Amino acid sequence: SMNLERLAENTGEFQEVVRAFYDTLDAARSSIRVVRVERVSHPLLQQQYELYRERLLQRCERRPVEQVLYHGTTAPAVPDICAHGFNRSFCGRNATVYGKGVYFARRASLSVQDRYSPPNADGHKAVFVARVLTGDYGQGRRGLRAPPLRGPGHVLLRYDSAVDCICQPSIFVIFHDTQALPTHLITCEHV
Ligand SMILES: C[C@]1(c2nc3cccc(C(N)=O)c3[nH]2)CCCN1
Repeated sequence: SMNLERLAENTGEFQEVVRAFYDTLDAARSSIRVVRVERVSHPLLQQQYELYRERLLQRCERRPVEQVLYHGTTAPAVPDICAHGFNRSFCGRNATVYGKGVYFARRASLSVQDRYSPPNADGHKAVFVARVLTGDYGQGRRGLRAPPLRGPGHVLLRYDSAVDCICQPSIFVIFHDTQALPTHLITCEHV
């Protein structure tokens, strides 16, 4: 099993991944076309992620502890994410407004913007689909190196993730190597 393989279009899995992507494209639904879908395989990261998930299901209060989220990226960054997973140390110096972590969107309409998934010379855009252990979340801010502090009224000292808004979150920020698993890569383009 190779790290990146084309997903056959005669499968229920292909139809389900494409339907969830279109369901959260909002105003961009009629201007985006799917070119192909690929399955990501990283056996060591998947096994380490599943152990973290089991621990969170036993400890965490909020349900669900896991969410399916989107991550737009550049064409040259694709092989490194497939081979090693997501890495907060490569966040860069620009626009880390909710901390030095890896950023995920609840809605495909955010990650499909050219500022997050810029097209290559052939017009193709890269958007990963990932299983993310969001658990209990707190407010994100610039300079965070780990999730924010819980404060008084809690035994645990830090949250599991950071967000843009604590009431209706649209962006989640992750600060641990085994807390997000890339499962699919959607290649898309402007109609
Ligand atoms: C600009 C930055 C980023 N912010 C995002 C907010 C929502 C979605 C994504 C995404 N990639 O789909 C974001 N990426 C932060 C540090 C380097 N990437």
